[PDB]
Amino acid sequence: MQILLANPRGFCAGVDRAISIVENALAIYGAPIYVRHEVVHNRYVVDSLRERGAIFIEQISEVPDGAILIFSAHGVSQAVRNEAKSRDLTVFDATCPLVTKVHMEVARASRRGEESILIGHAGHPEVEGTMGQYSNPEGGMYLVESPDDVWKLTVKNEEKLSFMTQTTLSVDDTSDVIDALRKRFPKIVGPRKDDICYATTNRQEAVRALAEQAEVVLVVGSKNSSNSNRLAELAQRMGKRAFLIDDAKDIQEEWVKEVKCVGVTAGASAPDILVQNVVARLQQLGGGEAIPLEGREENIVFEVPKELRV
Ligand code: F3S
Repeated sequence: MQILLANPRGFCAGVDRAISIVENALAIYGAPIYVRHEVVHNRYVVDSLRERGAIFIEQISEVPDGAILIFSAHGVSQAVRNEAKSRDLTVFDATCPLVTKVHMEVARASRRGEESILIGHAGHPEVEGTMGQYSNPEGGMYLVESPDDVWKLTVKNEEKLSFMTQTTLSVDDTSDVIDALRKRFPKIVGPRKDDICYATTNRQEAVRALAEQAEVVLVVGSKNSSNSNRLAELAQRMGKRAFLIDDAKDIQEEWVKEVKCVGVTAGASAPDILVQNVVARLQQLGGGEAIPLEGREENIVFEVPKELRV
């Protein structure tokens, strides 16, 4: 049984930075370091930081005066950001720069009183944070998940309209939404394509390459990780058996079956130890040596703020 590894896979530049922000704050200030919601959507990473002294909280309310507070990679709304400002807290922001980039566009639209439409998934923290950059009653900020949502939408002035996207969306699905948007609203302004990040685009291209080769695809990642669910869905959609798994324990022999070729990838918040565990398990189920697939170069690094360098 052949074992293929997708490339690129696993940590993105934003996840690397967010984790180093927490790890360095712990090294500099000692435990506890308070983090608002999971720093990234991976339970292995979150468990490991919590063991080292990070306390993951829900509400700024729960953080005592004088503490160190960290915002997650997904970003926060202005309301949350202003609440922390009003408190006696030291805050470091681990929001990925490629999310902040979207936040800045939503803010510009807001000051102009022009309506904006965000393509994303309701309930996701990144969406709460991006929608929460808009604050002008004369304009409006609307969320759209699907092409139908686009045809349902009523807008005050379709001559002054723009859109933005969540970073971790299906590129193909998002294209379908954007098509509807530009047909339904011909004067809508946007990016050339979308706000889907390099890491998502690349990971979905790598899993498509993987899935054309493999009968079964295991994607390493947690259930609340949007980008990891998009990986599994992409492979599933090409008619392959895909499974989102947190670790090697989750692998069921029935999946490995009489499969001639199994592929493994990882979402942007999953550590590579976990894919190595998965390979070790697959080899004990008759897998051979792991063959890495060739991939697009990634060369982007985002640095920790200077106060947190170690
Ligand atoms: S928006 Fe940023 S945090 Fe990772 S998944 Fe994309 S590089």
